[PDB]
Amino acid sequence: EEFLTAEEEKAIVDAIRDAEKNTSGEIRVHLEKTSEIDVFDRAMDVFHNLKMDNTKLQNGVLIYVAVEDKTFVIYGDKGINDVVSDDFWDTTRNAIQLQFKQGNFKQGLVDGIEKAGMALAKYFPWKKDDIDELPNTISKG
Ligand SMILES: [Ca+2]
Ligand SMILES: [Ca+2]
Repeated sequence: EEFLTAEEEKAIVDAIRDAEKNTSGEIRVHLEKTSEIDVFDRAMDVFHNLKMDNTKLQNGVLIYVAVEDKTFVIYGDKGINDVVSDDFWDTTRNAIQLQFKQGNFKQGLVDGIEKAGMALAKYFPWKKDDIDELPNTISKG
């Protein structure tokens, strides 16, 4: 609950809104204290439980963070995985890690969100009648 201040949370939600003007992809952040040994499986469960599969193009992506460990997973839906190459999320991960290793938690998420919108834009361009399919709220567990 104290992971982020209200001002930091506002900056993150504003970064999602800006990223979603560059792509039809949908982005959410989920924060929790501790993860499971298989972090990918935990992020997949959270993605499901947040109903992030409810996008026309199956292009939702969850940035899952385990705050006590400062570890994270970028989990994209099937629409993304069917078209992108193996290095797709590298710039997003690097942008988050660069800031997390310096203790800049808010900035890591903002920078990752911005990078993710630009990466998704390559395969999922924003369209005039875009729908905001998933809430931009930070999910807390
Ligand atoms: Ca949208
Ligand atoms: Ca959204």
